Amino acid sequence: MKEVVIASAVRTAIGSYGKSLKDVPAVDLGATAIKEAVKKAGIKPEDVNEVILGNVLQAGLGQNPARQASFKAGLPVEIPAMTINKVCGSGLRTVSLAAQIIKAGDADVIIAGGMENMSRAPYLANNARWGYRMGNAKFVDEMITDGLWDAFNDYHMGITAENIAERWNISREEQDEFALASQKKAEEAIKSGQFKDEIVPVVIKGRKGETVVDTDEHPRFGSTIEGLAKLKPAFKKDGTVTAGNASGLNDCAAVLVIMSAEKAKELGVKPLAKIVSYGSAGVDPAIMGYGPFYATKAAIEKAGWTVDELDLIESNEAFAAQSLAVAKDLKFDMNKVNVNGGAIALGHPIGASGARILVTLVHAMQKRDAKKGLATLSIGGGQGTAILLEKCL
Amino acid sequence: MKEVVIASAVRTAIGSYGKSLKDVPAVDLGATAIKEAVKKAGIKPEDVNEVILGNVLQAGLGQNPARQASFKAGLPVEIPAMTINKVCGSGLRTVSLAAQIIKAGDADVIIAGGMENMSRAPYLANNARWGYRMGNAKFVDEMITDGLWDAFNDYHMGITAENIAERWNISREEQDEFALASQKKAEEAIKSGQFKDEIVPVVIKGRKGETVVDTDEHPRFGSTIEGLAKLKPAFKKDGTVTAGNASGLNDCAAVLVIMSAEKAKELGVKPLAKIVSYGSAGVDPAIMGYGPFYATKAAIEKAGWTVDELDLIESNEAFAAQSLAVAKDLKFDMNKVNVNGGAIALGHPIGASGARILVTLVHAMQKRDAKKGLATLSIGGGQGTAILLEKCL
Repeated sequence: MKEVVIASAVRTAIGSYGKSLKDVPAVDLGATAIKEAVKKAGIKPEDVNEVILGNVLQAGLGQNPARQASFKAGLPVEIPAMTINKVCGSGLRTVSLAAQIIKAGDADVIIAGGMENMSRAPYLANNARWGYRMGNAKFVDEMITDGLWDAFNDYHMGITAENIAERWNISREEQDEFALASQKKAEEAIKSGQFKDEIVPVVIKGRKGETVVDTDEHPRFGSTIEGLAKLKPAFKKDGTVTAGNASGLNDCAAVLVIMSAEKAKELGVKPLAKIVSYGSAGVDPAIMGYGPFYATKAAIEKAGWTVDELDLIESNEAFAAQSLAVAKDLKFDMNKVNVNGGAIALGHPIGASGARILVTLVHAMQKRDAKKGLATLSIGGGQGTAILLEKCL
Repeated sequence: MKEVVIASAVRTAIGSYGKSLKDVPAVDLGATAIKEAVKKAGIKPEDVNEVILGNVLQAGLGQNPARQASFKAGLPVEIPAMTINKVCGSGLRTVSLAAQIIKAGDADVIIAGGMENMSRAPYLANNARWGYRMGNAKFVDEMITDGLWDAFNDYHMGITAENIAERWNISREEQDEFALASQKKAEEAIKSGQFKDEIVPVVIKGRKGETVVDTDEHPRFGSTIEGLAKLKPAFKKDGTVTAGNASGLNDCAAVLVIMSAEKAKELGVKPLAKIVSYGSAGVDPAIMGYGPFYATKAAIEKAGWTVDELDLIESNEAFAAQSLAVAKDLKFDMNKVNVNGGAIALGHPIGASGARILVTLVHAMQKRDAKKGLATLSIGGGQGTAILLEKCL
């Protein structure tokens, strides 16, 4: 059926929790990204058929956050929009959903991606409507409940990472080493300009004037192995997962224009990459960090490739323990993986994260002249999503 | 392109706000409906390839509510699931998304539909995370914010209904006469058993015994025109929209098994209807209730049909004002519209509503032997979505 291409790929900088982007709602991050993605694609906003955006922490954001980003971007009100929640997978799944809708014959141009502002998540009173009646209750952190807590096992995602570390014997030192390598690669990438083509600046209009945020602030420049080794376990006693070898709580939007190859040609667009195949898979929730293994194999099976064939891989770093397990099992050449750093350094804005690694992948492919790329990531609740790209000449 | 069929269509009863389903989470409503939809389709849980469910009031429901419903229904962990938010359209749009994925070649059997428990929606504190510092603040009703408030114009959905009453010159009396006829049709339908096939019971098992809910709670039997005429306006001074000519706040889940025709044949399934075509469209948010006009026209054009060819129509009754505007402009034969009553009587459980009308439409097409059917509904934020069905021989 129809061939599907990426026309443009843009993201905001990734803000740290409570920091640079704390005053910028997710839908405004999304709007910023959508407007620049349409500009970079060289198409008219009236060319767009649908908007499909990932967002996990929807609480109190108002009706249909994807529609709000679309409106705030200046897209025509006649364009339909919907918000997707697949937890960590959400922003990458909207890209394969776009490809599906285009393959189905129903659209030619779709805005896809994700947006999250974890800094802005509310607290909840679940029984305020009809009453608590008597006794103390929980004032619930919505970011943890909706984003970070396994709904079946009643523990944090971090415990799923410990579960993998324990089953696979991925040691603290192996996790810390992996974290250090991610940090060094992010520092090198930031300072050498690797992210300039993909980052749209966010212009913040405060009281005392305008501020511009255009750089990823989560990396820890000058990280050392001894500094990593001093940290304490974050999730259990004598555990292996720490704040230094797990990603953060972060804010970002990442948006792509997805088109049929035929429409792209008709509109004079020069695509960045072809979407060759994709997949999604479920796993036991207790080992969610493993979901990429099954999503990636299904997708590769469709592509007719092998892992050795891949020139660049983005495999998300929610936790070193999970990235290492997926890497061992799929036998990745680690030199081709997260070549500009990964989420331990860069951050993990949940609803945007999978879109964010895809933006990073397609730019890196364009700059290094790589042919075959893979983007894949784990999903809270025990899933995975993967997309395979082939560069356009 | 693969043909796509509805294998089964099941819903819970529609509960009134704070009443019969107040103690049943949306995901448990969803799991009840999934389990019965799978049974009715005559398939096995392992035949399901993906779960895609609408849910609007996601706040504090935990990671990926669709995934939770799937797991609770006894579907395998390996199955991917995602939660869709298109406000009122959510539960209908997952069905057309299911069709699109099957058409794209990526699945044969998908659980679709929606779930909502408005009674259970939390209250929010938006600045509890970093602090209020000083001064009173808003304790935010999440049901209103995320479900019922226009994000662009900063007023209730009820004001958009008033806007349509004014611009289409639809009187208070016209709205009331419409409401009364819905109430009468619902009463007659309920008492003659029209919904008995489609409704799956919900068993509420507390500490001390069990209660069965299997009937729609919201209808006001013995409604009168004088009873309606006396009501106060709900949304503005001297308004035309009231509690009597607007739908309610309600709890429900509605689920369909969606399959390719070839898979249904292989598995021995006797499908209820073919999905012929579908459409989504945007409109000014200020008149969101007109959304179905454009969505319906798109879907009819794509099907190669006409409005006059339709045998049964489900056009959602979010407000009489909007239902009447849509019916006038599409020139519906009103004896074919909402023949078992509509949402003014039955309720509007936002995330499920779209799926609920489709369930009602397919059962009514079976019972009345009607060949061509339309389901369509308005969407807060200025959208509409529609699906066209053709009965299976």
